[PDB]
Amino acid sequence: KAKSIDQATLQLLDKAKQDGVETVWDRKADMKVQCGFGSAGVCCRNCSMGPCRVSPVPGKGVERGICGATADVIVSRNFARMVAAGTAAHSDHGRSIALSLYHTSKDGDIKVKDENKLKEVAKSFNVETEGRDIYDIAHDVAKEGLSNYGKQLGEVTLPPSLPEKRKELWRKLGVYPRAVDREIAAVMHSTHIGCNADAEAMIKMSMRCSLTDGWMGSFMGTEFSDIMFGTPHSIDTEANLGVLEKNSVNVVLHGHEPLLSEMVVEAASDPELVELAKSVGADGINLCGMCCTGNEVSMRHGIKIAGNFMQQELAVVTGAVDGLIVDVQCIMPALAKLSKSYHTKFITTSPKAHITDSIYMEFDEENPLDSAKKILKEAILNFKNRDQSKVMIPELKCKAILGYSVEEIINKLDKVVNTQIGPMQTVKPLADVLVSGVLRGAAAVVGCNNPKVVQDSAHIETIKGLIKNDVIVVVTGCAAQAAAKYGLLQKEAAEKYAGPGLATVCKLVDIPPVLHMGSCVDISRILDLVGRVANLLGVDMSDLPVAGVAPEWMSEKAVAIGTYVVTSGIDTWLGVAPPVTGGPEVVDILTNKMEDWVGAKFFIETDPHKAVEQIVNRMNEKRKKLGI
Amino acid sequence: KAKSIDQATLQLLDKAKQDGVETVWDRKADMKVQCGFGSAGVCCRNCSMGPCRVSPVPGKGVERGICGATADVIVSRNFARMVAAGTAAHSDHGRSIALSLYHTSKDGDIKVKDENKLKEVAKSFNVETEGRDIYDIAHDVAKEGLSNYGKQLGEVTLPPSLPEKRKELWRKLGVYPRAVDREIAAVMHSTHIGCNADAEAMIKMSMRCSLTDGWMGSFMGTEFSDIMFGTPHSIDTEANLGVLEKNSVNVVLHGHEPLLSEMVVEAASDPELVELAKSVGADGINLCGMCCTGNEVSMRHGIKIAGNFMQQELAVVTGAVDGLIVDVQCIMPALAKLSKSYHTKFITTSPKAHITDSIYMEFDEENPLDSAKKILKEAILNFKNRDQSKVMIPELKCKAILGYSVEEIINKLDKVVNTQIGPMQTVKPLADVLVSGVLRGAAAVVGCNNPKVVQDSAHIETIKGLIKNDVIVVVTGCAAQAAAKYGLLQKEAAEKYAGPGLATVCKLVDIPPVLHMGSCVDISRILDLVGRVANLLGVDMSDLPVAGVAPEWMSEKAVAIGTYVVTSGIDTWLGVAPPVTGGPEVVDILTNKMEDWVGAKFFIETDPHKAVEQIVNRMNEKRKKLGI
Ligand code: SF4
Ligand code: SF4
Ligand code: SF4
Repeated sequence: KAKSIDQATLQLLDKAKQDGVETVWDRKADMKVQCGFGSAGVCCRNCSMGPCRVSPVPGKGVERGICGATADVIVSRNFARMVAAGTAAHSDHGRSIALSLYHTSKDGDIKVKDENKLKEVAKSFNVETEGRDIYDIAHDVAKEGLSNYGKQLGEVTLPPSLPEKRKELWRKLGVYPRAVDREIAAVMHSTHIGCNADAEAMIKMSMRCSLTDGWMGSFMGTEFSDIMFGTPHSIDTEANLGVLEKNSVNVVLHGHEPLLSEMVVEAASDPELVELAKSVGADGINLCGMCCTGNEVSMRHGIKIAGNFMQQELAVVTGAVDGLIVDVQCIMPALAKLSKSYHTKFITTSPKAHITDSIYMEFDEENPLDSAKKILKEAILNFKNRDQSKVMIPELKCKAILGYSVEEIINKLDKVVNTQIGPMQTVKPLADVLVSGVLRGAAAVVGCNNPKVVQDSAHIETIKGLIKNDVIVVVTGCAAQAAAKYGLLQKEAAEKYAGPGLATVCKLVDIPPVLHMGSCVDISRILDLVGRVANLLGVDMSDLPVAGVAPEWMSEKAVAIGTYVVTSGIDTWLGVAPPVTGGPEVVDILTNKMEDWVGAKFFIETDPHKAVEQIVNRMNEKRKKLGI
Repeated sequence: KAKSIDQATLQLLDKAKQDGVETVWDRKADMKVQCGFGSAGVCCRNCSMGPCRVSPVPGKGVERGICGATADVIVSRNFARMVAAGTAAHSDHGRSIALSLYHTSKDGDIKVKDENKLKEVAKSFNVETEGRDIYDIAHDVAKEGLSNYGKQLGEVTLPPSLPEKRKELWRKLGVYPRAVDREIAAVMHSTHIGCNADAEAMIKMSMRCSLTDGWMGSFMGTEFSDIMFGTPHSIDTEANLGVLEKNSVNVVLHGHEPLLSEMVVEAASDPELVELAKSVGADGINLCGMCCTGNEVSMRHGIKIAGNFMQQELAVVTGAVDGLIVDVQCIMPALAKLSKSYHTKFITTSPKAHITDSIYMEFDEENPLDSAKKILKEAILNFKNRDQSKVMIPELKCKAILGYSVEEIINKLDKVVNTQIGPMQTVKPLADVLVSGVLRGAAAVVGCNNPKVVQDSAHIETIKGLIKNDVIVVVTGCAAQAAAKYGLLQKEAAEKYAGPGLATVCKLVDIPPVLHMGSCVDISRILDLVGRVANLLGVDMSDLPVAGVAPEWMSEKAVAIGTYVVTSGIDTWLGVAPPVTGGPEVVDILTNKMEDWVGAKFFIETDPHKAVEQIVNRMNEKRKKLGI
């Protein structure tokens, strides 16, 4: 089968074959037929009595592990641990952001750039703002956010966009969230040998844990990032590997933590570093981003996006990356080995993400700007080691428009508001187009790449099908970057791919049919948007014609995201089967019984066209339930 | 191979074969040859690009996972997740204890029974005590303990017995602990795909996480349990399955959390329940404990111990267990199936541990005594369903002495203190016998059973070898219960098994050669003891001739325990190989490089006699280093 639908990706794969280096596709081929027990989730290693593998087919073979655990128990515990790991990644990101907020000052490297957003957040956290210094408010807000992570007494703080009905449903179900780290610890405790051996209770614990990601960790990370670095607005950028410059220093920012990439962007305008780039024979400094850190700097500053997850290696294969600076998460360790075949300096910066044989330059949060400057200086000085005979940058780049935060979307919707009617600054125009049926619904396309799927194929096919069916699409993460590379993040795309209702809406509001809402933590924005719509219509989020899709997901973070999206009341389609087919009870809970609990459920569909059809049918069913 | 060295265990295995019921041994046999990849730790399932298996033999076969992770990376992440799971189990136990402390009242079900212990703990937590109400002090202490779990700013609180040198070494190494749930979340975050791919850093993160178990979670759980339920003192009890009564109601308490078992013990003396037991035709109520909850109620009240981990099923096989009340952890789910073959009521009580097809009676912490009375009444009423023709109780039980908390040990040591010299109430006599060489050292024997080892064989052989070599032995958990069943927890055992120096010490102090220090969380007591000795000698804990042994461990909790014991500076022998042989770098870190970091290291030895020899040699070389 084809490795990708992206032509630049294919050219660089040919180059990597010529250079004798191996990619993620080569390692996937080397893995051959993957273990059936692990693929079905019926393998357990939770204690040293094991490893235990039970039959994925009930009634045949070994039925129980040594402790007596059934296939359903093993599957449910494995699924819960995936959710806990994803929640941990997102919560650690949000915790770093909250600590950065706590360390803001007027004359420091980290300031408050959006005071209005900070005051609204302070209102949401019961922090007084009138007649107060802005940094005192910021510190109080950071304290409340940090308490959300580890409070042992009392209730956590949740955003006002979350409907009261959803909160009450969670409380009745027993999944109402506690402090984030406490829920992660609870999930890890209940999967220990000889604890929870009941699939339904295990799934409910995992949902409870995922809620602390969706509504607390990711939400606080996003809102505090907006406070410190600015709320995203409509902004132009370029996407795909063609953004690399042969005649300039190329600095590629990979990872998820935004403070480092923000400081690197600021350092790139330093006169001394620009002069140094000129002195090593380069035209200038060309910052490019990848994955979620690329999404953040692109949403807030228009930094060009070099590529998504499965392109990271190919970025090095060009031979033009002088410095690859990585913080945490979704950083293929093979990059270190790959960097030996080129001049590239592979720089790790976080104590959480040491990588063997990489150059470690710890990013100092006490002096973020100076630390970013020294890291960037190492990248710039590496330009002298460039071998221009090994350089091949495909001439394939695509224009994209992004920056669609909830605030930006509301500002855009204000155009189609009659002044004599109003109100202004609400999601009411979006609610109106959804209720009238001009738009059939809204769908979030999120997730990673996965060698099991032709890279970016499922993302593009799902998005095109949805917008052709007058479903407005919001995108995050690597799916958003696939849309950017393909050319869907363009106003012209409305008349090229969208159906009649969505084309009319795009023309009236002057937006692309596909709205890039940011990184994987920025999925919280999607929740926020949906919540607002629900609160405007006086219904729960499970009554709306909305859906989420993860066509090509790979990470534990994706599992946690899908779990909290379903738990919030939004049906989720998974384009890659999770390792649960071995447990019939777990499959039945996730795809059938979940609808009785939270009004939504998982859909597993590896065919994107069938997924689009199912999404449209489900949205029409919910519309008929709602009367619209 | 023999299944056990215990004769009562063998008789009940014959009965289980005659009854056509499966045991843990039968399921272990059914599992046959366990997966080599999982056994070596070279299998990874951390993302849905996998499952990935790399060769346990370097230089052959597949070398890297799909993301590029090496065998060392996969092994180190798997080990770190085991540590995180064990830390989560212990920390959740301690968190429940702290919450119970927070709800103590003068006229409530949960009171303060050891005010002196509470005042000393309050001193350790910087809580004022002079001229204050005892329950105000208790609530402040509980608040400080709870803050240890989830504080995001500042430093955690550690017991005064921990040497300053050990803390400084931890700070220099980068493993100084943070809040417990924060460290669990950090480990889970760094094992996520594309985060940490460096074995040394991964092992250091796991050590940092395990410290929050050893010195914060388990320590606080133990000390708060002492405050609420009484400090253990020397007390007599009986051990092994013979403690069951044919003519009495048999109520078996299995699990770890002590509040439920304490309330059940209190409810058993209720006049209405005793009258009900008489009216259902029984002579009375016979409470028996298993595993750690049995250890707690036995340490504090002399409740008879029915058996350790791999005996739990056999307790039901007798046909005499009218009620089996379980809370969390090390509860084989197969019990639910097994109790169908008998009249036994298998009662789950904790929302953390639901077991399918068991009778769920949620233990209400708000009204603990009434809830315990209701559960106990269900067990008593089940006596009418006893089938006395199916009853077979082995006439095999053994006298044991336990209750050796640090306070009790100090009280015993006061006997050999010359009044004209002093001081009293210190560990000084123990330090003196260790320094003089009358005792060669002290060894902690802890851990579970494991079907991979003849049950209780390794525990007994290791303990007998150590005490024969004049090494005083402290025991916890299932190892302590194996010693109890065998008969080592007896004063007579001193003249039957101990060497000359240990026999003299036992005669002078009037103690058994093997000291039962309580449950698995009570391993913190061992730490406390060692710390005191170190603080009395002005040395670090790694300079002492001390060791820990886990001859037959199975649980993730055991992994976390061994990790924090080694990190504290105490060499640890493992009688069951952990899944790390696939990663040569991880093996080298755990067994060789750890000594450079923390002055102690792991020893993997499956032969108990060889383990005793190695322990004696290591203790002698540490003595020669210390000059004693
Ligand atoms: S999933 Fe289990 S059975 Fe399959 S290779 Fe991995 S450890 Fe072995
Ligand atoms: S927890 Fe149970 S099923 Fe899992 S490895 Fe241990 S004995 Fe086997
Ligand atoms: S994290 Fe890497 S090694 Fe582990 S399953 Fe995913 S791709 Fe394979």
